[PDB]
Amino acid sequence: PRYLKGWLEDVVQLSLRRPSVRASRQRPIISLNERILEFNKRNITAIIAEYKRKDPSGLDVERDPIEYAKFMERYAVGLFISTEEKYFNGSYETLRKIASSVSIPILMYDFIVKESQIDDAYNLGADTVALIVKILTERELESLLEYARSYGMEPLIIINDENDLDIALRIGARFIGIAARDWETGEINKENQRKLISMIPSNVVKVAKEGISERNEIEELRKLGVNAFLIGSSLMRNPEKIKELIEGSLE
Repeated sequence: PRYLKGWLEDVVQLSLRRPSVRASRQRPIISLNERILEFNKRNITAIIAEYKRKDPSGLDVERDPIEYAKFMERYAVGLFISTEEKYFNGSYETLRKIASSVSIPILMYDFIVKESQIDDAYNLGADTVALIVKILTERELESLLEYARSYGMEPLIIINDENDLDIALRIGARFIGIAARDWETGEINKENQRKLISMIPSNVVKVAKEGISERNEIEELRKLGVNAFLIGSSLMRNPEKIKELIEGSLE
């Protein structure tokens, strides 16, 4: 991994030691990026809903994850399931049970630093994974991306600054997440997020992460080329907020 400090250094070391699984996959691989493009063509707003028990920038929520996932099948273009143990309070078993219960695309969100974690994603039923430019060297990124593609997955490559965006394009990313949140401070900068979005080629499937809360914002970002929208904590607390984001409101 790259030179790191603080919590990211900690989580990378934890992830290096994550035990692999021998679960067996019992669903096909269905493309999240392709379903996003389908929604775009159908003029249906594409929201990727997150399941996460905890986020370092949020409070813990203890809800039934299966009940949540099945609700989101009605609305979401896919699910983003957080499996990191220490900071996201996650579990491989939660991913496995949700995957066993739904038919929409699932991204396993964790700090992927070794090939066995991609094996884990496949074996547990996730359709794809995220790779994080902040923590992986160019060489690791390219290797893990190639490895994931060998399973037939298309990873979401997550960036939050210009140099990391260049690296994402350099390594051959086709599916990019533009995060508004700073990894170190937790601060949100939407001006930066939009600047990055404006620099991405049209043929890349683009997902905005963080800072999305209103239909108006979503439509603004669609016009700027964003294809889909990751929305997590807001929905973890009030799932029905997704209705207005997709359908508009009477209110």
